[PDB]
Amino acid sequence: ALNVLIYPDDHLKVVCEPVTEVNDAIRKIVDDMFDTMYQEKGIGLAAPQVDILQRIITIDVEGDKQNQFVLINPEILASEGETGIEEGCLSIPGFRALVPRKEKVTVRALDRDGKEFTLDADGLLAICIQHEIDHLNGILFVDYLSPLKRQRIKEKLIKYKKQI
Amino acid sequence: ALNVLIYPDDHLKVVCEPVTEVNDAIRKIVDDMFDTMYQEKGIGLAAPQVDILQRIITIDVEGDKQNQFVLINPEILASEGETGIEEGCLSIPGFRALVPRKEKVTVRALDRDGKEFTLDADGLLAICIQHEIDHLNGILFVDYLSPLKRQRIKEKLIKYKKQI
Amino acid sequence: TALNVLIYPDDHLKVVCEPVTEVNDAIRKIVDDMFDTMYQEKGIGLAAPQVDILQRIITIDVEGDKQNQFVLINPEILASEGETGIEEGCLSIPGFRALVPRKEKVTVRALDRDGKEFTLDADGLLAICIQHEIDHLNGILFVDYLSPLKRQRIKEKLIKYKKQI
Amino acid sequence: NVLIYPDDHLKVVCEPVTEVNDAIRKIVDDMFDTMYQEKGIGLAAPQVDILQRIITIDVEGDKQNQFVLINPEILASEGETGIEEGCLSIPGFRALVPRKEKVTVRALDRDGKEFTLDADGLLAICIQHEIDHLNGILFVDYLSPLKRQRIKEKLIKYKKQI
Ligand SMILES: CCCCC[C@H](CC(=O)NO)C(=O)N[C@H](C(=O)N1CCC[C@H]1CO)C(C)C
Ligand SMILES: CCCCC[C@H](CC(=O)NO)C(=O)N[C@H](C(=O)N1CCC[C@H]1CO)C(C)C
Ligand SMILES: CCCCC[C@H](CC(=O)NO)C(=O)N[C@H](C(=O)N1CCC[C@H]1CO)C(C)C
Ligand SMILES: CCCCC[C@H](CC(=O)NO)C(=O)N[C@H](C(=O)N1CCC[C@H]1CO)C(C)C
Ligand code: NI
Ligand code: NI
Ligand code: NI
Ligand code: NI
Repeated sequence: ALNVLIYPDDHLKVVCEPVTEVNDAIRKIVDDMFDTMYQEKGIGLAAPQVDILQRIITIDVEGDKQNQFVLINPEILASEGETGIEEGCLSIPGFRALVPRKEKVTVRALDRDGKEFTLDADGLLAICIQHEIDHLNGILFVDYLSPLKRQRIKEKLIKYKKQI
Repeated sequence: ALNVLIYPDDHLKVVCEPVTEVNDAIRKIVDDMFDTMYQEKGIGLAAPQVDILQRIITIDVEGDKQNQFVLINPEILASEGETGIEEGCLSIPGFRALVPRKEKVTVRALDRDGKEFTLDADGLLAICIQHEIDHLNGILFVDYLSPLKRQRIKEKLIKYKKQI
Repeated sequence: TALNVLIYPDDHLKVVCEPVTEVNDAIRKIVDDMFDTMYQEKGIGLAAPQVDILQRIITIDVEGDKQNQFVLINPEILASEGETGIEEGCLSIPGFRALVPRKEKVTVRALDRDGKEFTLDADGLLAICIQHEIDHLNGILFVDYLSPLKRQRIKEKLIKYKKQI
Repeated sequence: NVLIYPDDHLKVVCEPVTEVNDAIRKIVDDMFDTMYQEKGIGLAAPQVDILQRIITIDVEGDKQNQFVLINPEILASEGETGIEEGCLSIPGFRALVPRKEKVTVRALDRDGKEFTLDADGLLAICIQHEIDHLNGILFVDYLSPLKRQRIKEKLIKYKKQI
């Protein structure tokens, strides 16, 4: 466990600093993220969701330490296609939204040992990558809703946070 | 007489929401922005720098108010060339650095009464437009610098903010 | 006594300054005061008559981080080339800028903070600052390249401003 | 009244005249009068504490070939030459000043009409001297720092003496 920030929260809206150096401290943040992610049954997690304002993403679609991706200072280089599934967020518990995404994405990033890599993804991986990168730029799925819908979500989550 | 946010500040790193409605309130904000820009002797200003997280930019290169530019929900249509000047920012006081920029730019935006316009710009104007639209995506000139230089500026400004 | 600056209009902003006879420590103290004034007011260049010292002294730091402080005492342009322009501002003329026709590259000889002679090639902003500050040493401001009308308008705003501050 | 070096107004770059009106023409006439009373062949407004670009020259001394230069500017100039130049604002001193021998100068006359003049010899020299004044430059500024200092100090003590 680290603490998962719930919307609304300023650090869920912040564009994160790139990692300067992928070292031991960073790799502990990565392992701690994986833990929290699995504990919460997430298929991805972005650093700011646990109050760390750095560009670090952990992903595991199938959720069994199989295809574990670490994406540090990631950038989408190319994309194509159109898709959109109903997305939920650990930082926005209890809500879903159809989010228009690119079907296919090609991404560059540093792995947990600091080595650059480039990855082509589609389907769920591609969507999860995009959901996670929005996080790094302080964008949530609610940001694709109407200001009115988003507001109503917000009010409800405020309640849930005093309640918890 | 609105106050300018000083780096580091979470709200200087926020992607701002589109203005949905260019109404009297947005116009009041515009006039307040110009006042602050003039008071603080800037040539441009983005709404987040006065802590208003919407896509509103005010520019006046000469400062005599003859050629005021209001850019609401701006989008760069196209750009080319290269330049850079050691750029300063009211939100990063005392520091300047060369930023790689396009030399010439064409933006579309809404004016003060919500009428669409297109503007072609070069020279300083073009540079300011890019810098100000960068603020709207939660990007500052120090984010183009080495993390080392960015860090020094951050440290020296946290000091200065305490003094204030 | 505060790190303040003469504001246009003022006679001493149009005075032609005399060469420093010797770079002693009244002068080095003027240099350090100028830098502090530049930094206080978030400027990139300064000339001595802007803090009311009628001497040929200029301090420049384009980046603000002190990593590249230039000091130029009794400067002279050996040569220059090309032309350029950027809407220039001045701490002595707050809230205004105007494009001023400048040389793009410039070669300047001057004395450093210790009194030792250097030569500097400069382009870009640096070269524009050098020229702008040398103009100050010769009782010339950016408003003097404008039209009587534009300048008179600026003067009028600035009197008003000076009062209110 | 003629200012005596040192004085900040003898170092001030003067403002252009915007209208050649009657205030200006009185200035011009008051300047010739002062120039002749004090035995000069050239005078510049700041020498009489008027910070505007106005020059009054008479090399002859006879009110015959009087030149008036308002908002002058040099367009061309060739050759080198020199003379032991004095200045009514710097009484009791002269210095050899390297000048252009020939000068081309465009200015407004006494009634604000534009004219352009080629000049040589003494005229040319005074024109340069007198434009220097409008740009805050005195003949002593062509001297070594210590020599300038020396004269400034004597004239400071001379100034008190009256
Ligand atoms: C779809 C794009 C990736 C979503 C990532 C999120 C984790 C998160 O909030 N990242 O910022 C998640 O796992 N959400 C879960 C989720 O929505 N899941 C889990 C299995 C399938 C998928 C349904 O969208 C929740 C509801 C447990
Ligand atoms: C430089 C491109 C435009 C930057 C805009 C800034 C104002 C700002 O903080 N905008 O977000 C500005 O006015 N900058 C000034 C500035 O530093 N300038 C003015 C000319 C270019 C640049 C420094 O070279 C400051 C000191 C008032
Ligand atoms: C750049 C030419 C040299 C001017 C330097 C001045 C400081 C000054 O008054 N020097 O005499 C400055 O810092 N000017 C700034 C300024 O306006 N700049 C920065 C770069 C160009 C110009 C405006 O575009 C101000 C507003 C802080
Ligand atoms: C030639 C340069 C113009 C100098 C004219 C000066 C008058 C002056 O003060 N001009 O600014 C003059 O006549 N000065 C006299 C003088 O000494 N002479 C003799 C004629 C001109 C000058 C020598 O240049 C006085 C002091 C007696
Ligand atoms: Ni999420
Ligand atoms: Ni800025
Ligand atoms: Ni200046
Ligand atoms: Ni004279």
